[PDB]
Amino acid sequence: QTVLPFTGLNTPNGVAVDSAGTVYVTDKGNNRVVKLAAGSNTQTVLPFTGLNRPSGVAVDSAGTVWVTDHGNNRVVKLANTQTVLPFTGLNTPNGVAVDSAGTVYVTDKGNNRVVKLAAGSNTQTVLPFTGLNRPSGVAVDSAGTVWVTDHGNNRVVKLAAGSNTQTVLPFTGLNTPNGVAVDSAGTVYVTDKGNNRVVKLASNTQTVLPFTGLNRPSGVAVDSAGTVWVTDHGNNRVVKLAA
Repeated sequence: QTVLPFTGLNTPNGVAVDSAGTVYVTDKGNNRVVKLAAGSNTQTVLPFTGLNRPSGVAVDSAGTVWVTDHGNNRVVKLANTQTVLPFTGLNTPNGVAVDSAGTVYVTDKGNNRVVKLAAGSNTQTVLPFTGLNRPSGVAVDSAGTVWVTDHGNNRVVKLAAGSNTQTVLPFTGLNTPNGVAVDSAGTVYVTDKGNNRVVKLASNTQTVLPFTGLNRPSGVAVDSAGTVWVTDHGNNRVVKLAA
C-alpha cells in the first residue's frame, strides 16, 4: 500500500477517482472537499461553500463533482458554479453515486431509504429496498444494478437491474460495512469499518485485501486499472493498493 500525500485531513469520509487518476476526498471534519491531481504533491481545496460535515463524493466523466452535504441535508454539485440538487426530504444523506446517464443515487441514511434523481428532473424516486437500517454507501454498475451498504444490519444488499426485490450479498462476518465500490468486472469491494478491513467478492467466497494498519476505513473507490483507494478515517489518511 501507498499513502497519498494529503495533509491536514480530519476524519476523511468519501473518496472518488476519475479517468485521469485525480483523487477527490471529502474532508468531513474540515467542511471541505480536496483533490490531488495524479502525481502531485499539493492538494487543492475545491470552491464549495457552506458545506457542513460533507460525507460522500462522486465524479462523472465530465468532471462534475457531487457531494453529500450531510449536515445540511442536501446534495451539491460543482461543474465554478455550485448548485444544489432538487432532492427533498433528505435526513443526513451520506453515500452518493452517479451512473453514465447522469442519474444521481443517494443513501438517505436518517430515513432508512435510497433515492435517485434522473438528470434534469424534478422527480425523486424511492428505490424498493426493504428493511434498511442506516444505509451508508451506494454504488451503481454499468448495467444499472445498485449496491447499498446496510450499515446497521451488517450486510450489503443490491437491486439487480430490472428487479423488484433486493438480494443480500453473500459476505461473511461484516461489522458495520460503510463504503462500497464496484469495478468493470462486477467485483464488489466493501469497507468493513468495524473490523478495520476491506473485503471483496468477485462468487460466494470473499477475500480480504492486504491493507495494513487501517482504523475504521470508510470510503472506497476503484479505477479502471483495478487500483483500490480507501479513506482510513481513524488515521486521517487515504491509502491505495494497485491491482
